[PDB]
Amino acid sequence: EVTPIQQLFLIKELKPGIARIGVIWDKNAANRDEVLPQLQRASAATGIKVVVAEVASLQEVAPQFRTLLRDHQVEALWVLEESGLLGQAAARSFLIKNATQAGMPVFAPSETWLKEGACVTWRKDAEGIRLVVNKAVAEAMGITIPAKYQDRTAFL
Repeated sequence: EVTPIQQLFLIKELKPGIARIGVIWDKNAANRDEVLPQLQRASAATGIKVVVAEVASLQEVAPQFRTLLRDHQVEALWVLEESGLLGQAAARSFLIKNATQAGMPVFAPSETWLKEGACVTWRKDAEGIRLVVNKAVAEAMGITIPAKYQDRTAFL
């Protein structure tokens, strides 16, 4: 319900100064032909370079994440859905840990990720976007809340 471009405009204010972000995308997720071109338009619009690494299985997760970190030097990890591989505990745990140990915040699709270490997720209420924040991790990672959302932010 929060579109990819709305999400990346939020990320721009949550981690101000970010210039490069990494997306881990499940090759078996629905809507690749919509989402993936939308990420590239979101990148041009926001000024944040978006690099996508696609994965189909758990053995692809670690090599693809290392490509995002060493070949592209991304500053955050962004996960857009969790219907399949990215809803498994092993993949979730691996991505949060290796992101955090690289100094990268994780922007995540559900509160399950927050319960395990991810920083921010989002929902769309009748009064628009509302943020859900892992207070402990977000304070350590220097996450900042845009003024418009100060009153629309819940802590886990």
